[PDB]
Amino acid sequence: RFFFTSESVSGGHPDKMCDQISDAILDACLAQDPKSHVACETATKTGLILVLGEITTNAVIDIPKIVRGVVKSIGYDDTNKGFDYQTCSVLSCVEQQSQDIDIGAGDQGIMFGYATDESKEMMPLTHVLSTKLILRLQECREKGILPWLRPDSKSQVTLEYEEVEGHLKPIRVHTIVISTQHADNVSNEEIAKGLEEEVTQKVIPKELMDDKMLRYYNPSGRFVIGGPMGDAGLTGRKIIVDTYGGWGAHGGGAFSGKDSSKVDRSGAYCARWIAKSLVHAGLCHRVLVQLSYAIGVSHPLSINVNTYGTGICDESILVDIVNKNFDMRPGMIIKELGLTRPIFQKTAVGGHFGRNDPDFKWEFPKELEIPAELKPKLL
Amino acid sequence: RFFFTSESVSGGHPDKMCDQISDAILDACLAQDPKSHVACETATKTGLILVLGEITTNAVIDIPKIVRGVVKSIGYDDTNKGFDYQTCSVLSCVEQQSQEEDIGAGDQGIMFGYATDESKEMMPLTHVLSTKLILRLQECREKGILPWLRPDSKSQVTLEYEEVEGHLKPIRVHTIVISTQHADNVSNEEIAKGLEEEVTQKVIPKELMDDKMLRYYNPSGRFVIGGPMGDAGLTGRKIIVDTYGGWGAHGGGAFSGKDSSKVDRSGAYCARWIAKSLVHAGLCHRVLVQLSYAIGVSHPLSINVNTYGTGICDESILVDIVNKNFDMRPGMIIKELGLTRPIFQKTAVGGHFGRNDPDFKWEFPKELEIPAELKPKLL
Amino acid sequence: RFFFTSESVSGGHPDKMCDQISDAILDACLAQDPKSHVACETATKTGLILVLGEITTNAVIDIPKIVRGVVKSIGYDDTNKGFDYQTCSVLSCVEQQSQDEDIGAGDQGIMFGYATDESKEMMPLTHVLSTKLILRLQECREKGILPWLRPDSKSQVTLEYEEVEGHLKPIRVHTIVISTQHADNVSNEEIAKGLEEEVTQKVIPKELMDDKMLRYYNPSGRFVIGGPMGDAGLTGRKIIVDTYGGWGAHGGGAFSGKDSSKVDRSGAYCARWIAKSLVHAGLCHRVLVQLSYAIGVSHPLSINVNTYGTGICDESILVDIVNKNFDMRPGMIIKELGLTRPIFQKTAVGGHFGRNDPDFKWEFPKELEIPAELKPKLL
Amino acid sequence: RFFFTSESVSGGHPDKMCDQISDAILDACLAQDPKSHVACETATKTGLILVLGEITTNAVIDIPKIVRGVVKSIGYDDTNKGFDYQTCSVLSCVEQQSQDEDIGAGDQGIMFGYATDESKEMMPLTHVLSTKLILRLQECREKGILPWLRPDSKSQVTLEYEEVEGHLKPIRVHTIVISTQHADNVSNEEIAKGLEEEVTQKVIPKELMDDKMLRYYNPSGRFVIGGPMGDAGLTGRKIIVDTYGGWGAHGGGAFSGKDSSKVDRSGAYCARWIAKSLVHAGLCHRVLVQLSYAIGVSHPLSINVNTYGTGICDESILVDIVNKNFDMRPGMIIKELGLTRPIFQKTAVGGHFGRNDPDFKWEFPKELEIPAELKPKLL
Repeated sequence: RFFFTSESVSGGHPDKMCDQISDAILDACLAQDPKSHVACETATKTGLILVLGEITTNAVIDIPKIVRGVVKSIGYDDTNKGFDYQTCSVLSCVEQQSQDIDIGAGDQGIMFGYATDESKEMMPLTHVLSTKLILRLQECREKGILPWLRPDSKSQVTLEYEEVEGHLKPIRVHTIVISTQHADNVSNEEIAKGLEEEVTQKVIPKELMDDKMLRYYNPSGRFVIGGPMGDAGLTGRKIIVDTYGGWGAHGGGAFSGKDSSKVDRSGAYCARWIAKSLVHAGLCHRVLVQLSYAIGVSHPLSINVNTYGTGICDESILVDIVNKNFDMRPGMIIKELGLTRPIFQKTAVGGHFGRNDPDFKWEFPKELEIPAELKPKLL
Repeated sequence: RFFFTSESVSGGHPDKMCDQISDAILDACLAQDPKSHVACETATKTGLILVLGEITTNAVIDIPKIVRGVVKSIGYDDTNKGFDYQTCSVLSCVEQQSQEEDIGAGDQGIMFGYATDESKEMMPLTHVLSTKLILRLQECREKGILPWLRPDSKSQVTLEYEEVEGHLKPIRVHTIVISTQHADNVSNEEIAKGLEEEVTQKVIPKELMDDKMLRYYNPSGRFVIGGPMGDAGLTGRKIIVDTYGGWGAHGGGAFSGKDSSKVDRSGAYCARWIAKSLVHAGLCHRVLVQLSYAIGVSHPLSINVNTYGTGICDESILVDIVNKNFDMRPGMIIKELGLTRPIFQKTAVGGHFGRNDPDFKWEFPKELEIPAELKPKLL
Repeated sequence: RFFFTSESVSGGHPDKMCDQISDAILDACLAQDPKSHVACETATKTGLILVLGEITTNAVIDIPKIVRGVVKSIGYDDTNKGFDYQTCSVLSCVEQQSQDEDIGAGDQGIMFGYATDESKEMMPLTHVLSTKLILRLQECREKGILPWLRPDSKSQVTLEYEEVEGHLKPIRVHTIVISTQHADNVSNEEIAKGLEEEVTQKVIPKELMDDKMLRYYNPSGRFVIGGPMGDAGLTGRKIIVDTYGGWGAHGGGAFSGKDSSKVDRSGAYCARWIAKSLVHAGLCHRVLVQLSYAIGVSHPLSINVNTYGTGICDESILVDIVNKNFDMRPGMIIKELGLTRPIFQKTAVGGHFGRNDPDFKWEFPKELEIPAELKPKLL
Repeated sequence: RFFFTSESVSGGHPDKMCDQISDAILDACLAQDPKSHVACETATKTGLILVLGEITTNAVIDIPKIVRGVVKSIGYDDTNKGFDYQTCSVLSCVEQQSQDEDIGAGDQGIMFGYATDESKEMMPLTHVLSTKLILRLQECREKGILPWLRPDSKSQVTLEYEEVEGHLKPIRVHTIVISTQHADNVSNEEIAKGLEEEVTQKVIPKELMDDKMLRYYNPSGRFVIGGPMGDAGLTGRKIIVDTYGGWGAHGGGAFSGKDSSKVDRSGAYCARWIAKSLVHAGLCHRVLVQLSYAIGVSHPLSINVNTYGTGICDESILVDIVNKNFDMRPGMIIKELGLTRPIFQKTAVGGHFGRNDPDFKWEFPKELEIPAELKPKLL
């Protein structure tokens, strides 16, 4: 029995605003040219958005217009809100190419896949809640359920656990944090009310909820003026909220703004896929698959499956099962997971994993050919 | 028995070049004004360095000159090398200002501490080697031991392991990767020779070395023109090479460019400290400590110590020990670890942890009060 | 008898906004270090101000804060107005240094001095009115005499003339133009009313005024959302409104953002001085002096005084008188005209010439030694 | 009898490099879409080019690639030269838009036309030589006639005059200046030798040449490098070299980067046309025509023809003859002068006037319906 903490941030967060914008460009490209190559990043500050990077593509794209559209969508239409899509400046330092006239990996790296049967989404509950908490603030903001709300927001769900010999059963949410931006025309008392009633309660399960849970509502006091004004923001800086909330591991690879040819993304996705499959097939309760690649080398340089002593068969075997049933060549990962599609913008917020959108072909498990010795496997 | 892989990159790597530059500014500030507040980031691309962020300080600083000095130091003096400190452009978008130990943590977040007695440095061997491999390429480049060498370089050490009931004993280096930039006046064959003879051999222990060890020397073929030219680079994008090579966990917090008031750094450091202490004291073989904080709240919001079943004491008994002996208030963490001191530039390369520089006050363990009930623990 | 046209623009005009900002930096520098060297320029667009250039100085300056202060002063405090000093972005790409009489002209060039006794200010009436017209719109805006007014504005005064054997006597204002920005709460009819009554009438002399005089009040229709938003603006792009409204000549030298060591400014100023003196001493009715310099050469490379046949003395004599009484060495020009002073910001709007501010040491004539053969000349 | 000075600069000059780049974009646009609207500017500093402005067009353009191509063409291969087209950074802040005779002038303004029969090109000899001097340095650089030469260069031709009855007859070149950039592998003595032998002598007529003529060859001493590195450069800053070398007048309107719908260009061109015609028809020896426009008003709001007493009738007639034979509506000017064509890049250097390129439809005069009473005029 122990406690754990995870966090998440809203799409109004400058760091995440970048992630979004970057993947907006990518989508824009794949839309016209699926074979596009996009390795681009966004940086934003006081009154500015600077898009910088490289893109090989045939697609005729209007970058500044895409950018602005994303900022608008996020809700930044007023300078008093801290950002204005209509009046802000957009510097493009992207070097575009025409390219006009299987697949060794494009870069070397390390990538991680994680999965836990503690939740339906095969994700750490601690992370799920944290992010759901945030998606709800969006709903509230957009739908008018809480009109005083503003885009730049942040959350944190630390919760209690227990481990039944490797199986994680969560008990209760020990403490809770949420720091949102807001209009000046709202009472501190009025905020707490709305936050508890219309977000916390409506997202946190009653089973885990208590009279006994701690509450931290804008403990920094007030938060009217925010957004990218004052703070600086960059692509791929929220790498952990993008993934597993620090539960598994990370390879260091920022996902957003990178096309699927980048092993950093593909490998990370395929890794999730494997893991999600491995726990589905009842081979284990908890897994952490690690993949690794060499620049210019098509096949994976190394492979590791770390089940937390939970997995019934054993790791020498698992590592094999994976290899037999999965083609981990970047080129094929793209094909199998349909990563040439324009689905990546929506990936940029509320986490890349745990979401069962149809286009997220890595969240639907595979069916794995198993040696007959382990035909008795699990629930 | 199993395999694992970790990676590292050189200070010539654009992503890391930023990390360095950012921390160069920080140092520059703390030099004159220790009470300085710096939340600043760097971005670079083809011919350009863009410094953006915010910093409250009394220090009179020459940012462009600092920047250039860092680029020069790294070795980028020629456009043919891919970057020129003398000729490149420097855009400053930093907003400069003029401007107790119970201070509330100036942000919310999650932070991780890791330690393993598998090595003298209390670090994952896989990571140690990977980074040592890189530091040696520097030595060679700078000292002229391999003059054809160039700054932009990358490494990857995947190695074989065994676990003796929680204790990690490494067996052999299964495979090795190293992709360096170089002058066009080199023979592909000549590179492999020098790489094996003057780096690999002189860093990798003979005990772990063998004839069946795999070697990947610039498998991307050639690599003459590189650096920030072609690639884009940002601060805090190499968060994993900066820490534990994906062995433990991460909170998502980019270290570089942030002053020590930022919990993302302090908490991460203090966490390492705890861990390093916890296995000094023979309480365990392997630990991962997780800290967590709330914005505006001085005390840590939550705490967790995950020893990998290697801990003699049993789990909750020591979460206590930590609390008793450590003051995890950000304000104190600065004082105790002497984080007001301009030591942060050198932190920006070759990893923040595992290095026993005197100024790294978090690498020298603490001495902890222990209930006498625990007289039997570890060597 | 003939007609002529000249124009002017307000300090809200982006092109002029730059000129101002640039000279704001200069002033800021000379304030601390009179021996400062400043060759810097400003560019502005939609949400952005980019300062680029070079400055050798000991002065410790806060450029972004200076910039913002200038924009504020001009009245751009709202995004709806087209610009916001509070929310806009400021990119500094200027390279600052620490500084390590008969002295070399710092650059080669060609410069012009002009003067006409047609007016008290020794300036073309056509230009005087045009600019006065604009200064009045400022007065009205600032003083609240016309609160609906907005900063970005423009004017144009085309005037009828007659020449009495070289002497220009103006007859009447043939046509008039004025295009101002404004709040959207104002009626088209209400604008024309206020413009005629509170500016035109209060600036244009009744002697020159008529019932037949043409009037062009925002003929582009509406003009609510203007400023640097939409329109690109640069330093030294309004070189003619800065000087003589196209009456004399120009050397091409942008004045603003350049310190007084730059012959482009000094020579131009000294030239005005000479001219103003030459017509004061009753040597002529109308003069256009041209100066010319060589890079690294202290003395003027060439000299020319073109009186429009209005000069009693004959030209060969004049250019002598000039030489005898004036020290046209850049080094001296600075000393004599007190150009080490922070007076240059206010020079950046409403024209560099014709204004009898005490600090404008080039508007107060000299007393010249004249051959006794021609004590009979003009009033 | 008197002296006069004019100047010019090479296409390597940063200020002029911008002018070129800007008009390169324009051409690029008109190429696909003649009805394009382009109001864009370039700014350059160290290893950086910033393109900013607005363009309404259907044309699909690759701005960074065009830019780079222009810089290359100009000769900046080596960061060693002060600029490198291959390695420099390109920031695009241009706001691009799809597109939704007798139209109103787009903007208000003042414009000038000048012509002098002192030379074949109907231009001031002082300016012609100055610029020819520079074109020759190009020839030499490009053709290898002087391989040590480098692109950033500057010239200045001050020459002696006489006017006989309003007719300017030039006598001799009093002094000469030329400051060129160069390779470090060449001597100061060797430089002087070349410029005198292979430029000065091969451009300056021997009739105007002599032994007493002054020579200023890199008086700033050395000039190994240069370019945009260490100088700042902007579009439309060399407005005088672009036109008449300060002989006539200027309206303040920067030509380059503006499409022909901009009266600043059209009016200036049409003005030259008129003047060139007026002196061709033997109506006078020397003319300066001034045009003037109102925003949104199609017809010219004012008109003036200043012949320097060198015209053969009153000046009210001339003003008539102009009106009768020319349609000065911006809309028509475009049609008659074929200003929808991509000819504007080459205009950006060596002056907009005096060059008898076929595409320069404003340099070939018109035939004017003059009265029968004035059938006796001029040679």
